[PDB]
Amino acid sequence: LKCNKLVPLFYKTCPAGKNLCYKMFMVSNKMVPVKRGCIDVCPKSSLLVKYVCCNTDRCN
Repeated sequence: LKCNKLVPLFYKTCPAGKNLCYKMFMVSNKMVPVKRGCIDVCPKSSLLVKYVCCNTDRCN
């Protein structure tokens, strides 16, 4: 929740019922979380972008 919305503003609070702290889980070049941050689109898997949601404020 208090969480990296983008990156270099690292960890602070998120509005309302925007629940888990998301991130664009690219595996390929290195594990490169692209965009991190609160929003709500969380689960599924594409391919270049699964997402690793996390409810404990720190995985980001």
